[PDB]
Amino acid sequence: SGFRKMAFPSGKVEGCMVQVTCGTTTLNGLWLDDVVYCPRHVICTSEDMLNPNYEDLLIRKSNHNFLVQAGNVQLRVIGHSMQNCVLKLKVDTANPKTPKYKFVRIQPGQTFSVLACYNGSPSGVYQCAMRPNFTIKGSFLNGSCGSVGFNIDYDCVSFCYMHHMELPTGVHAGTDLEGNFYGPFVDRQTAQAAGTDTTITVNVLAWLYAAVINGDRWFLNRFTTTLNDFNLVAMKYNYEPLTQDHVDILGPLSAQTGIAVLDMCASLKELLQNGMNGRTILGSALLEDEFTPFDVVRQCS
Amino acid sequence: SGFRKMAFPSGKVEGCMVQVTCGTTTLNGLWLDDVVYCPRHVICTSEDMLNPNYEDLLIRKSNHNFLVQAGNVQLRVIGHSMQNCVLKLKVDTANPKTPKYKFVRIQPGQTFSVLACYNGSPSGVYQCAMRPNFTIKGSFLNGSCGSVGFNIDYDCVSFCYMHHMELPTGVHAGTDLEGNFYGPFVDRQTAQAAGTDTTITVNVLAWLYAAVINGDRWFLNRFTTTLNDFNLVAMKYNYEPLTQDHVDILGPLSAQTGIAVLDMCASLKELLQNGMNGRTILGSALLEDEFTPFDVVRQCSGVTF
Ligand SMILES: O=C(C[C@@]1(C(=O)Nc2cncc3ccccc23)CCOc2ccc(Cl)cc21)N1CCCC[C@@H]1c1cn[nH]c1
Repeated sequence: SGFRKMAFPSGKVEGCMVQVTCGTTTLNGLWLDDVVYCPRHVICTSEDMLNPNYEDLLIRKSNHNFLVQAGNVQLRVIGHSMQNCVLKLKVDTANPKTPKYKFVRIQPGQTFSVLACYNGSPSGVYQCAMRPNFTIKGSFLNGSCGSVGFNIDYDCVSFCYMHHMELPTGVHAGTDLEGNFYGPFVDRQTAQAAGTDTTITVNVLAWLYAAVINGDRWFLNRFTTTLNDFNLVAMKYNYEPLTQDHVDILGPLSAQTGIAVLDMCASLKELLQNGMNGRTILGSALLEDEFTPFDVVRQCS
Repeated sequence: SGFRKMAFPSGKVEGCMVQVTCGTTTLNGLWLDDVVYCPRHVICTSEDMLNPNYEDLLIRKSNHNFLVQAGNVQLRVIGHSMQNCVLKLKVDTANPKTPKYKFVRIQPGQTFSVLACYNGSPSGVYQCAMRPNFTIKGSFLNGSCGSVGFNIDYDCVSFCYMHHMELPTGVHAGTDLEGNFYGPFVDRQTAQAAGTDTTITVNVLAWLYAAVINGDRWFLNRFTTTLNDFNLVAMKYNYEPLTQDHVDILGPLSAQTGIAVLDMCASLKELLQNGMNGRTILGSALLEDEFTPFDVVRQCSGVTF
């Protein structure tokens, strides 16, 4: 019993964190085999940030301009290339702590753990989701750029996010490990704003099923709904449309609890209408949307 | 910007998790140097959990009854001893991944990271607090016993908790690494219930300061209160008494935000008697009490490990 927001053990990722310095800029790098991946804006100054020509800035750099530090050991950079918004620094030593890994691009609603680092030193681990507006509600300070998001499934680390910027509303934007940004963001200090955020409906439903598995049934009702009627109501609360894929994905939890997805949708409609009336669901007074259907199955039966 | 419930990086602890099997019971062990620490109830079966003379049950056991597994390598047990509710299994091999560590006993309100494991395999890390009723609101399933709680200070892992059991209300109970239970709990099959819980007041105040540092000021007011008037209010709402030590501990956050501790207490007093009025603080509709004053400083400054 118990339901917590849980991050993956960060050990496999900690052994990959390095410090990357270029001039006055110091951020984090991910050292996998003989390559260190980091945000390409490590070559920029604060003035360059408005309209940087990264290819023009990178052509003016040589290997010895990039100082890479793995603990108290400086790594020698023997090459450099840019792949989208990520700089790939070829180093002379392969990381002996390199885990089994892969680079995966996630979709909004998906969750992952963040290992927040400063100066190539991991300082904390937390769990979060890719918001439908492609931002993450992270916890990042100056120097955290290059911190990575990941999932671990049977000894394999799936790297899905690299932190690049903080938007004016306090939310964070970044890329997959191939340097492709999530969302309409650019690595420029130009006027960028996160689009209106929405609640990840499939995740709230998964979390309501986790509440039922943990013995919380107070919010259930005798009603059902059509998928269309659910979405007409959901849209008015800034909830993401529930697709037939979401309904299919919730199938196993529906079978485990004996509550049809469209019956669980009717409970959600009612919760949106009524609020919680001073009650909590899994210790929460708000509807939690940062646990996917797969996280629920993982953590509780 | 951003405020998350954050755990310490678990790497130094992951390199210590082992699987301990004795008879039908499988749980987790903490391998530090040549000793594996685990709950003493691993010797327990059907009649062992009911009327348990743990020294009498342990004296029967031979070293080879305890199967210890560190990854795909079986460790040979060369000795065994009990210290309170923890079994100490002397192994032949010293763990080469043993970090700099110490065993510390924490006080209620203090927070720590828990590396939840199943079969000596770490599966998740979460942050939590020792409740004033000595329970933890953790997330554990069968096989999680022996999972440990810890803090990191520089390069030193301070082991503070070892999971032993789940109470009927879904909360968890365990010991420090010397086998001494937190709270009035015993490690056996008996009617045990967590006492009525209270809110960790100093932690809610720290979290209100973290909200101010993150630009949330809607709950602030022009008012102040005396420590006694706040404590009369806090006692009514099942909040732990705020001591002068708590007020002193909140001093740095008070100096950073310009809000006196008793000034922030008046804000908390109003939140208790009037609620949040449909508003949230740091994305929360409830007053959060699982961030200590130190956690707030560490996260709203950027300390690394
Ligand atoms: O601070 C940036 C990147 C930046 C950004 O957003 N950073 C931050 C990230 N996360 C959390 C933060 C919290 C507080 C302040 C800054 C934060 C600045 C704002 O404008 C942009 C715009 C786009 C991009 Cl991709 C990046 C940034 N620096 C970049 C140029 C050199 C100095 C410097 C830096 C030094 N070490 N690492 C980076």
